[PDB]
Amino acid sequence: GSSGSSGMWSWDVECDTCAICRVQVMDACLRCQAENKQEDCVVVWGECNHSFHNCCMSLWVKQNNRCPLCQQDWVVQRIGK
Ligand SMILES: [Zn+2]
Ligand SMILES: [Zn+2]
Ligand SMILES: [Zn+2]
Repeated sequence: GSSGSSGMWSWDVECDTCAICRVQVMDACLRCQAENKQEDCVVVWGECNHSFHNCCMSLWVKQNNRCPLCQQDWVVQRIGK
């Protein structure tokens, strides 16, 4: 007897993700998850209503001081989990 059928499609329910590293802004980035610095990898919200990785952003502004989502004047609104 042959085998059944498999293959589960995916959706785009995952949004508002740190484009800098392309990692769940809620969780630690690939740079913090490997170094185990999650506790430090916090979420930084901007005036443009865009959450990012306090660690990434800091490194992003080094090259582009503009939100990689709306390329708008990045303004650290609030920081925290
Ligand atoms: Zn990131
Ligand atoms: Zn990080
Ligand atoms: Zn933005």
